[PDB]
Amino acid sequence: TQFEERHLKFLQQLGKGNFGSVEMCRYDPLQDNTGEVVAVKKLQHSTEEHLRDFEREIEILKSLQHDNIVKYKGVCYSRNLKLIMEYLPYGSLRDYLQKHKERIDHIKLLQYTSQICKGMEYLGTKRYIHRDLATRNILVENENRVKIGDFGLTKVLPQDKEYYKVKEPGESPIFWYAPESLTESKFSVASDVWSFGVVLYELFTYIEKSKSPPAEFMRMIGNDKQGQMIVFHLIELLKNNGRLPRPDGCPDEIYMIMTECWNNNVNQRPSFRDLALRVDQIRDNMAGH
Ligand SMILES: CCn1c(C(=O)N(C2CC2)C2CC2)cc2c3c(ncn3C)c(Nc3nc(C)c(C)s3)nc21
Repeated sequence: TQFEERHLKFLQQLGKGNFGSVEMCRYDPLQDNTGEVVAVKKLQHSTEEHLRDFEREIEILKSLQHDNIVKYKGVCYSRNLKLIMEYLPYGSLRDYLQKHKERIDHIKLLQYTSQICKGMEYLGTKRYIHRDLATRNILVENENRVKIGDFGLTKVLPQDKEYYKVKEPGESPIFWYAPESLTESKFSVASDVWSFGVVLYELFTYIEKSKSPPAEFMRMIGNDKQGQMIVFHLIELLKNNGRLPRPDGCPDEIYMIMTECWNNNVNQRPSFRDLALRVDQIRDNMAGH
């Protein structure tokens, strides 16, 4: 669980977040090129508030053990703190889907969807709120397995409440946000369910650039909208039951799941356990199982 900086050989940059970056490394203590390849998350810019947040994120990941959650491997202290995770060779589900569009069918999208629901239900049992469900944050271990791959915005619910209020400074993923997250900064299992519906939408659009949630919402709101004005126009649109359209080729039963996740009434959104049952039932119908 304690990795020595000196044995961590840099291979490539994998991606960036707003404050955290991820790189591919080989942990080679024997310096004989037999060490395993790991993914290393570091703070792009070190500050004390970012350091405290990152220590909480490390503790959250360490506490999670599930097939559909990226594995915690350890830490690296140089504090230039680094989070060591297992390396997943197919990258983000966002990039994977976009390269294999023509080879990934609806039943395979539902296999991925089911795994996301199971990983999310597991978070819910620990009273953790992901706050950043998007296909860019899901990683592909193989053609049959996806995992929730980052927990940078994850919050633990207070003992006495079912929501957590936060307003993080600097650019939020508003087109994946539930209305109450936009208006009141309220994050809960139900706002994760709202974001899950957006992930389901993303999947069935096969990550078509023109069909992205920012592109569809900006179209509906007007491309002439300022910056702070976009949020207010998005709030109004959602309030008046403006929703993302049914993606091309999407079955009605799948779009129905999306629209039910997108209920303005927090209490009326399905649970992750019910989402998984519905998705598995549809998968079975499609397979004749
Ligand atoms: C997509 C690049 N990305 C990131 C990453 O940027 N995130 C954000 C916070 C910053 C995180 C997913 C949300 C994390 C990560 C990762 C990989 N394997 C294990 N982990 C943890 C992997 N593998 C890849 N393999 C290949 C061949 C790629 C290209 S990407 N790509 C990764």
